[PDB]
Amino acid sequence: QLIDGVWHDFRNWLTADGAPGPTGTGGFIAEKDRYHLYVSLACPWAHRTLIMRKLKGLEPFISVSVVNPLMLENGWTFDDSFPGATGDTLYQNEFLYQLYLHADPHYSGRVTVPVLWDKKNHTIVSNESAEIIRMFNTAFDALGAKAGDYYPPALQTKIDELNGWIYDTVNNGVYKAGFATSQEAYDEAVAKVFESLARLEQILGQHRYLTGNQLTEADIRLWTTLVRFDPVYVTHFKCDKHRISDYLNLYGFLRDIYQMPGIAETVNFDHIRNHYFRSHKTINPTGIISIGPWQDLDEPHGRDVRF
Amino acid sequence: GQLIDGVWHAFRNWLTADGAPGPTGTGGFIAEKDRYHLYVSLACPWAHRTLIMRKLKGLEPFISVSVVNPLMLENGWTFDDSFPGATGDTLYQNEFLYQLYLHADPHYSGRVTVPVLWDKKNHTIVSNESAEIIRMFNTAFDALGAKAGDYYPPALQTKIDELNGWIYDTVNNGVYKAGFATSQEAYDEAVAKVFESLARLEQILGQHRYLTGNQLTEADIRLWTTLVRFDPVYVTHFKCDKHRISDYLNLYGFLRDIYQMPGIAETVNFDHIRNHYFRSHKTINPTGIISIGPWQDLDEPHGRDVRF
Ligand SMILES: N[C@@H](CCC(=O)N[C@@H](CS)C(=O)NCC(=O)O)C(=O)O
Ligand SMILES: N[C@@H](CCC(=O)N[C@@H](CS)C(=O)NCC(=O)O)C(=O)O
Repeated sequence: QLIDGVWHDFRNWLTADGAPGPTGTGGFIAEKDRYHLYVSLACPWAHRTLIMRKLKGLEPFISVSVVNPLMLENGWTFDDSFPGATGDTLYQNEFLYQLYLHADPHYSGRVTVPVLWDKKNHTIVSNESAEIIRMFNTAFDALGAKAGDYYPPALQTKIDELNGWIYDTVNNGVYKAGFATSQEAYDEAVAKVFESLARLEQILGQHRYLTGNQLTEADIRLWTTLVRFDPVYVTHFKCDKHRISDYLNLYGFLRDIYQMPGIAETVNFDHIRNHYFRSHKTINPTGIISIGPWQDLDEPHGRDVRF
Repeated sequence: GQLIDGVWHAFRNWLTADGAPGPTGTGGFIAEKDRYHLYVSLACPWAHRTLIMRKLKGLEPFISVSVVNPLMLENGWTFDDSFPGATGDTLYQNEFLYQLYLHADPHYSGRVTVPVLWDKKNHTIVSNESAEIIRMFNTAFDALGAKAGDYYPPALQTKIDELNGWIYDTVNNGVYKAGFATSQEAYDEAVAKVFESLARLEQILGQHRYLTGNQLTEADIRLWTTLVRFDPVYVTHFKCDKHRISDYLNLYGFLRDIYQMPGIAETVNFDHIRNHYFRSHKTINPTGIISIGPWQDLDEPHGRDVRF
């Protein structure tokens, strides 16, 4: 935590014309060589932002820094000793909270990934992943982004509806199971996880993706939890009733997005498993990383022909 | 913890058909009714072997049982009886299992373990080595009406010993070595050996019904007590999570085959087992939360009685 500007223990919109979005300030016009993502490869929220960058072909426009997977007493850090942890490749800060202080040195609240950072004004555009992926969706189209709209008007209300119960019962739902303070809270969170997986399995037996045969952001947001579920949540958070590999549709959906060009390289299981097992000392005091459930995400899925 | 000079912070006699000594300890523990008692936890795979052998060999009329409480906390095993199927000390109403050890030796130094084979006549411990208790049970009551059955018959002894040796090292104890590992390197080497032994067992149990052939032996029993705990506990709690027993055709068939033999299911209590491991092992599982647990159904028919 950061309390009135020191360490104990941002809702602007990037926009095609530079007009402010529906919250925050304006002056964040889309353009090359200006904007930067600070992420962990471990964090499913930050991961959404990396997936949207690959699908929208934003590599030439958005540079990236990867914080160390080990999130200790200092929160996220720029220690660069772990492969694919890059350091702060902008200012070579040492701690993520530094970028936050630089933007607002009386800042009160959490120091989270991802952060969308403006290299021109040295400040933070956003640290809301749900909104960063909406920017990436359209803000660079005129500049040459790849075609695709992952939040198109006709699906927005279905999308928002999905995002709401997936966030609560699945994205966040695993954390509620894993960090439950009591048996009773654990039972209730984990039951909800699995009751939602069952509902998802049925949806994904009707068509390719959650809303039908188009890929949307609701898919992406589900997917970054799914891809972490067998390697971490099953054992580490004790969501162990079934593995994603036991569901015909969820596992096919897992593999279908995994195998989209560019997506696999966004997935670093070393960061993922080191982060969760070694960082959560209140649930895993030993810091031992489990060998982890067997799976093979490269096996053909057939969901492209089936649907 | 453990007992040091009689203070809370090794028994190797043999019960025999004629009261002669076994290869260790002293003599005088002749088989007979109303003399011998087991103290067990329903959670403990080593204590479970002695419950299974008691059923297979029909020893209920000879051996009475107390079940300690599944929660092993600051006092070691206790006779708190607030848990269903925990019985208290149905002989002396002690408080703690360690009191039984102190009675046998009032300045005892060592661990206080289940199972204990206890002699009601002389108020002492016959044995607290499960591997030897099952061999006593196997033959010592045979002239008194034990059901026919030899689970360590002369012709199979070398094969059974060779199996027990690696099974014990890499699977019965191997899951403990993984779950209690102190470093990543030691966890890695232990969990690797668990799954390597499971792959080899899966190949064995694809050739015939049981480990040595078509006959059940004590090597099967000893394996089985670890297998029956593997999906409910070891997979998550000890991080032995690469594969579940339910993913292996032959191990899962063999797990169900023994489960479904008359008398065996009543020896299995998943409440004790899950409560014991998740709730007692604070160094591994500080919160004491019991995971919902990997899905399985041990009642499904197995086919192994005809397949081979
Ligand atoms: N709403 C934020 C959530 C991001 C978030 O919660 N990130 C976690 C990663 S799991 C984090 O950086 N936590 C650091 C902390 O809380 O100290 C988003 O959507 O981006
Ligand atoms: N070799 C003994 C060991 C039995 C054993 O280690 N039992 C564990 C039960 S899982 C125990 O009572 N542990 C208590 C302790 O070590 O403090 C046997 O085969 O019976």
